[PDB]
Amino acid sequence: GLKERQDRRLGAFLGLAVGDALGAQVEGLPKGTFPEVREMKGGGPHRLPPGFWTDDTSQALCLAESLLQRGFDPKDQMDRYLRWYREGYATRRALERYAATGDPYAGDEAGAGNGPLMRLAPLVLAYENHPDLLSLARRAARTTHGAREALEATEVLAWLLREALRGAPKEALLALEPFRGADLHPALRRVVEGGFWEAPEEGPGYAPGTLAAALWAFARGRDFEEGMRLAVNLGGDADTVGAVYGQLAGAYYGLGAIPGRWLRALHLREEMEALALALYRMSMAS
Ligand SMILES: [Mg+2]
Ligand SMILES: [Mg+2]
Repeated sequence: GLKERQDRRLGAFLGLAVGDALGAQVEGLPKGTFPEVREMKGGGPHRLPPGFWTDDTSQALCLAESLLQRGFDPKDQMDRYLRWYREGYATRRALERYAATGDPYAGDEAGAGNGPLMRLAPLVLAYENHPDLLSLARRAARTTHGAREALEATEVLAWLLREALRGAPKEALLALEPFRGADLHPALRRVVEGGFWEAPEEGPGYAPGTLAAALWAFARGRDFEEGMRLAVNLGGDADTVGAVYGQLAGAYYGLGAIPGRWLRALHLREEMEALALALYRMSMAS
């Protein structure tokens, strides 16, 4: 029913933040050099309070607000990212490029990072049914990243989230059928063809690698919690691997499957729930 369906959208959005917050605790740490992370303790290189997240969730929130206030508007997305960037003390370059030229698609070919993946969920929640969803995802990535593999990885995640929200089984999600044999960057091609079945040696910042790490954690985890712990304990760019895993696993398992203690400790939990529901209602209208 309605509740079950809403649960998936709320799960994907909140899961993103939960993963960001948990992973942030061990960001930059080499795999296997620290005790297993299992709870929201805060910490990390930014000495975050428990349940607090990073730029991953910040951008996701900005994108969410942009979509709700004016549909798909990359210019407005960048106005918001820039406004958040300046109030704070590859992406910074994209923002300054936009500030100087007015070009909203300020990503360059050097941007192959995972930034476009960490903030994706909001777009799929609101434009789930749009026939050009994958194209909108590419445009959303292009605002800050322009490398072929980053754009394609974003399209793959957009597909994954849409299918997961629609109830597709784990086996179908991991099979990535529409991408099999597709003309993709070699690195991403290796991921789609099964590269993710092997455990990563660390949490990668490279888009294809981040996607592969999230897919691995999703494949091996039997529930949201188990998969999330697998993802963040890879260390490295754990906040982002955690955020990507969170989006996919959140849409798949639903909000009700995410540990209550993680959600209760999450900063701006209620504001995100409101945004997720607003975005979902938006996908059912116009
Ligand atoms: Mg981050
Ligand atoms: Mg990160």
